Amino acid sequence: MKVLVINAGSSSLKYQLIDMTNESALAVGLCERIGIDNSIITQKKFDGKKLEKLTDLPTHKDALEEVVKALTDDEFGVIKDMGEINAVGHRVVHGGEKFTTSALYDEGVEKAIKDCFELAPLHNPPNMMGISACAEIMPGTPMVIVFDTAFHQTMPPYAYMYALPYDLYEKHGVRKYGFHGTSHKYVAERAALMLGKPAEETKIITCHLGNGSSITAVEGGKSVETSMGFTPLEGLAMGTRCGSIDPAIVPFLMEKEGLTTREIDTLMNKKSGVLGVSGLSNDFRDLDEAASKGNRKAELALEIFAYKVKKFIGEYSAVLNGADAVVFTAGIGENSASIRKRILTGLDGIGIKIDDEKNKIRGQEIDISTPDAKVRVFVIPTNEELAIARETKEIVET
Amino acid sequence: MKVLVINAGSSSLKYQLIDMTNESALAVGLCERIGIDNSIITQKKFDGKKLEKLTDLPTHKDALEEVVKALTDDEFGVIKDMGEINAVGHRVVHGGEKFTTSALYDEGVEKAIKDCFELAPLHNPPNMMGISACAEIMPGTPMVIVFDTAFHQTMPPYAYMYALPYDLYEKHGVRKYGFHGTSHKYVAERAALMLGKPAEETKIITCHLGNGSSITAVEGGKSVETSMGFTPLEGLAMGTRCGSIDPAIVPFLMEKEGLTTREIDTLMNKKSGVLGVSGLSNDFRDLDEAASKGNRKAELALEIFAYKVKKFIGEYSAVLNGADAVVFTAGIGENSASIRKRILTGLDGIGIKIDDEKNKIRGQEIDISTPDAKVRVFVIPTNEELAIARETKEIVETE
Ligand SMILES: Nc1ncnc2c1ncn2[C@@H]1O[C@H](COP(=O)(O)OP(=O)(O)O)[C@@H](O)[C@@H]1O
Ligand SMILES: Nc1ncnc2c1ncn2[C@@H]1O[C@H](COP(=O)(O)OP(=O)(O)O)[C@@H](O)[C@H]1O
Repeated sequence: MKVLVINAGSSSLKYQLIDMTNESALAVGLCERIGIDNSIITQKKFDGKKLEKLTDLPTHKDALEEVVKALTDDEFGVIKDMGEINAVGHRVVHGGEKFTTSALYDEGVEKAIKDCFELAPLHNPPNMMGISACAEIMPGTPMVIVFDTAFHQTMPPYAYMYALPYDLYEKHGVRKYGFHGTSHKYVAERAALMLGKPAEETKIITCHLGNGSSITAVEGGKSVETSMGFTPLEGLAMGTRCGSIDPAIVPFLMEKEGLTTREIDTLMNKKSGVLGVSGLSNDFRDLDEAASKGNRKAELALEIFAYKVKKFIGEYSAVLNGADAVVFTAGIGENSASIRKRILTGLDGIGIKIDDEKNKIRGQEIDISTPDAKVRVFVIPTNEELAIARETKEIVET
Repeated sequence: MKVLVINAGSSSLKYQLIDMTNESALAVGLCERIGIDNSIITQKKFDGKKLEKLTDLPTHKDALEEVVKALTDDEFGVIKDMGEINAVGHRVVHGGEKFTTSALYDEGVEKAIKDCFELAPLHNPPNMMGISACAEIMPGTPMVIVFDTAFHQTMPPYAYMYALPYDLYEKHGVRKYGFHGTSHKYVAERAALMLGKPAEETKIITCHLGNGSSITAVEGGKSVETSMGFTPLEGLAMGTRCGSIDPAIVPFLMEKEGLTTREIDTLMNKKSGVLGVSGLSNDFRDLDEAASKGNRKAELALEIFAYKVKKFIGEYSAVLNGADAVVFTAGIGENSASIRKRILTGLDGIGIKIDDEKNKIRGQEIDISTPDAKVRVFVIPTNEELAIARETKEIVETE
């Protein structure tokens, strides 16, 4: 099979054509300035052959037509007919809640995706401009919609429920949903491999550390617990998010600062995290340097961040009654041996130990734990497009 | 010296006259339905004598007057007159960052307590009513105040700091405070003893499960982290407290129902917890009964509670890098073998096992963990009163 993973944008359209027989990215491209002028489409064939074309792209519908022209090119393409694409994937975050499985996008899925709109204080809704374009260009083609919150639908009631009046979950659907589902599920499957055992007999703690970070407890290959909840705000302190602070602080600030419902929300999701603590930046590579340069704020901010992730490794250690391995992925988890150490140091009491040398290695699936460590600690890079591809396949297959 | 410890609530008043000389508790009482119907005071003497008086108690002032009477009863009492009460130790949950240590009562302390009301709406207000009633019945008696936040004052910056705009820390003093200190500290000392090791060489997980629940990670007899934060709402789910939910739920709920900051606050501190889930009550005993009799809401309520305390045990295990013991105390943790069984089940992976039989034992300091368990699990009754008593004596004695 061959899957085309799409990713709609404001005025762009990223794509990948993956051959699922070897999970090889045959081609990779990106459309830009869609609707705007000076439109361009850039493609890169696996065998080192980039192609650029300056054709105006009025609508993503047209842009998608060019993506096909690029794949079909015999000199810079990788497929003769458009009929070689038997599946298309699209990742969805908000509007995805309440979906236990990846839908095969039919007439009843737009509404479903259009329902979780206002529902939950979610910013940028599902950019459908790039999804509806498939129904046109290639109708007789399977289109799967991957949900970043579906992976956590296996969580038990005593976990996704809040100790709040039951009518809230019943009247507004207030429950813990979780995110980074595709990333968490991908590395999970990977970890099980490196453990040399069936995913069914493995207890893994997956750590997605990026601008928005999230931890998940993976038992027998299913999400049983996750750090985020109703919204991505719950959980670890991250780039600009506050995380799980004292709920009472929310209304407190609103009164002491004469704020609005929207002002407090912005401050927790945009003006907080390491950005608000360091007062310097939300980007970690920057905070890391500032820190080593003697910057108190930055340093403090990094201590909070690592500390919270550490606390979570422990919290999920209980939730899973013993953890076989811990996985670190995403931007921070993959390139920062610095923060990985801050996090993993001082956990030998719970079976965690890391080989400072293997830890230095960057970008590579490696087991940075010591050989005597009771718990393995893997560093697995997340391949999103490939994850969306595996999913679309699983659906189209079954 | 004989100290009188007060623990006032919105309609109750737990008192206890302790004789600091030999440190023996003379009498223990409890006033209920203060301000409501069928007000009632109860007292138990050191020899088992129980008194009960059914009289109207409109204000705490009245209740306290009746306490003096109950304490000076001819046969069921312990003192001949109010004068034998040398000092009064009062409990106060929040003192602000302006008062993080026990101190003699004066207009300054009173001001601070009155201002921290918004930081402890369920407690400070009622605690103040006690200090007040106390100033009206025994104006000539010294009063020392002990704060629930003192014990956690040793938490490191990377723990009491929230990941919010730093100026909010300097501007409104927002940081984690923690509560139930007096309790956490006591049972911690006891855990060291049961371990037969010097406090400075221990790592304990103290769990105070009661109307209000909180867990603390004590390292070397020092509070390093606690479940509650700025106010007593953060942390575990409670009788009527939601605990640490998703902050983003506050603005959402507020807009979805045009709730006001005052309202949403009331919903989080009074309508949530196991009360909100079960839709039945905040009493863990009633919930325990209802659950077993087929009540799902109550069933789920206790499930959610036991699960939350479980995770913290796991959380603070990473904080202490291997805990030496997990200590259970307070209303629930002391008496509910039931709830404890829910919490401790399925933790052998992190080295925790319990002897289901020893776990049935009532209120007694007993180690309910298997002899081979890598982690001890003591069931230690709390003694907030002797603690406050000692504090009171110290402050007053030392001028
Ligand atoms: N035998 C018991 N079984 C179950 N829960 C109990 C029991 N005894 C006490 N509790 C729990 O403790 C709560 C009150 O404890 P706490 O807050 O420490 O106050 P108090 O000073 O009255 O003990 C009760 O609402 C809840 O049921
Ligand atoms: N070498 C590094 N040192 C520190 N932080 C890094 C490093 N590499 C990546 N990061 C983190 O990853 C982020 C990358 O953002 P992005 O590519 O969108 O991925 P993510 O979703 O993981 O954040 C950077 O802002 C930084 O926070």
